[PDB]
Amino acid sequence: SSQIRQNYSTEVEAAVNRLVNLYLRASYTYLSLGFYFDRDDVALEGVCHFFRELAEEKREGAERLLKMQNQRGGRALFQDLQKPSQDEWGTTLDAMKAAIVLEKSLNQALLDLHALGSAQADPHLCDFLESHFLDEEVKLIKKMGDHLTNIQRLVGSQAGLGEYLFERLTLKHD
Amino acid sequence: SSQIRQNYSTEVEAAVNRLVNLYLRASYTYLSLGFYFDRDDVALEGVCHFFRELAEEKREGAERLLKMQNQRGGRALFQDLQKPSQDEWGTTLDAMKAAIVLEKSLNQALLDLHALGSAQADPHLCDFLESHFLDEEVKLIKKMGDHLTNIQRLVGSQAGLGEYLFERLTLKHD
Amino acid sequence: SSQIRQNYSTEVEAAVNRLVNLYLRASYTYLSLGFYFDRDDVALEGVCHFFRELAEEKREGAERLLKMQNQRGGRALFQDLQKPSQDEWGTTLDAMKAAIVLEKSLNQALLDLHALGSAQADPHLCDFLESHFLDEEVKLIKKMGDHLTNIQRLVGSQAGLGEYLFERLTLKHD
Amino acid sequence: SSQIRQNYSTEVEAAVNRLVNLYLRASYTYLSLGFYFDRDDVALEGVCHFFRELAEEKREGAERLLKMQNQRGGRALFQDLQKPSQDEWGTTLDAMKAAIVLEKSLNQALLDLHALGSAQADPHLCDFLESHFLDEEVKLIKKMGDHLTNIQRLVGSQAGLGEYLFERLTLKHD
Repeated sequence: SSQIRQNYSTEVEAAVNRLVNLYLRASYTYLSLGFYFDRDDVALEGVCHFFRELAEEKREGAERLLKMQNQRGGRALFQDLQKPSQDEWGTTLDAMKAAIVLEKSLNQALLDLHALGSAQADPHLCDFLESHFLDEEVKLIKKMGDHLTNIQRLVGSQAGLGEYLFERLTLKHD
Repeated sequence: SSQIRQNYSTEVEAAVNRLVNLYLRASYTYLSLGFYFDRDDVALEGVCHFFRELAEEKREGAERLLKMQNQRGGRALFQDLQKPSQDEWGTTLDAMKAAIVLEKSLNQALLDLHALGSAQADPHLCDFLESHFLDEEVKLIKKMGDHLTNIQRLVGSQAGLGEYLFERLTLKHD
Repeated sequence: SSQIRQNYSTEVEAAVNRLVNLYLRASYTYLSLGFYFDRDDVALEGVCHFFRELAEEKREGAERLLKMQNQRGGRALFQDLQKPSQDEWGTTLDAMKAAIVLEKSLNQALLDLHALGSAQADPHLCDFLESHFLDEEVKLIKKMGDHLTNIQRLVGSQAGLGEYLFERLTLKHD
Repeated sequence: SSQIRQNYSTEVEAAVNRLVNLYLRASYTYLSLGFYFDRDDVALEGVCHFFRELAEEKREGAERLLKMQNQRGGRALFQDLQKPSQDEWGTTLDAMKAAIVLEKSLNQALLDLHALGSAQADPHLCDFLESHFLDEEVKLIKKMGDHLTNIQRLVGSQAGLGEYLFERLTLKHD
């Protein structure tokens, strides 16, 4: 195999490839989510920007994983990227709820990969996950949580107005 | 006693120690109030910041009192700090009402300490209180009063929306 | 419970709350230690500054833990803060010895919390502890160790002079 | 009397004149104290500078009182300035002890003048004393207290060495 490869199991290599596919699919979902809010009949610029920034970040997460795969002497294998689960994404509350379950899925896959790295006794992979993925997932899910609380507060009172103000004052002005 | 101590009664020294405990407990309450509004299910960043800035200011008020105690030749004695009276703080209106009674308590303790300094004929303590505590308490209670009026105005109309706008436009934008 | 909470056990949440209480009590002890050395009859400015900087750092350690608690979807619960174990702290050697046992206690609590995070298989908490608490504790206990060696060296020869020089040349000039 | 004079009693005017004489005598004592430590057989430059800075400050205290006397429509009356109580001032410990009793005397005279201003119901004089004399006296006596503690610490161990180090490291280097 690789002249470079040391202490890097085939189970972790396969799992890193599965996680690349997940981040790339997560990126594809956020592209869809971003352009839906750019529709003239949805028209919530701040929400479009929030999801297109996440699409970039998830694409960057996969590339980092691909760099790490090569560094360890693993081989990247790509699979088909499943289209997003929805074509239309409803309201900001609906899209934020879909985004938080999407993020909990990715965070579960990270946790599982870490367990595996621990079971395989691979400290570098564990180091890699802690440093680049674990805390960012925790901060992003807390951000999305905060946003779901605010959207519910607003949309509980007056829906159309609530959505506009949130986009205007939290996403276009924070 | 102290080679330094002059015209500094044991009644004032004991009262200054009681007031340090009160400011430190006030700081502890504001820490609690600040982190509650940082909860993903409360999520009102501006309100969290408003209370964490007050926690710092009250901690600073106690340290000033501790410096003055040493300057006068009094001895600092610390007591247990009682945990905050509540774990959950409700709404911004509820937390602002709790904060204003907390502040009126501290201002009453300052007034009482001043009476005592006057009764003990201690002009420097009276000078110290006037210069660093009395006007700041009056300005802060007037600020909190203004905020309670605005929150009631907003929450009288549409509660969830009202709270968001207040945090957005008075505390995150003033 | 929290919409945010994932892989965050109640055992760790409870232990994080216990550790916040410990850092806040550690901060309260260092406040006491700092103001004692500010007494006109102790008068060791450098030692006062050394302990008041630690009081701030421990307060900051607790706030970080409180931020992490919210990020993970845990709930902060505050307890009474026990007053410092002493009112008077003796000599710099006595206060530095008290400070190092205080710090070993906190470092043991960190170690125990990490064991727990490992037993609960919580990589993010372990990541959090390693990055912000573990190395700082090790560097601070080594600093305190170095200072105890120097104070003993000085106070072994000529006590009053030794203490002054240490404050003058290590703490006011290093 | 003065076309300007309002609510300014003859008791306060006389007491302000007595306090000018005291500050001017305090300044004269500190001049003596400063030049003694400039003697080739005493030769403690830092101590000389410490007392000559106090001589200037006390001279400035009297001039402020003289300005306030004119502002209130009182008339300044000067008396003979008694020479300092000693010609030689011993050691730094001896000179610092003499300086602290000198300062407690002046602070007692300030306190007495304030009582009088309160008894005469003269708020401006009380304001004047609080703002310019009372806190500075309290900070200076605490500084002198701290210095007496350090000198005793040093001179308790090894006298000649102790004095040199104090002048070198607290007064020439703090």
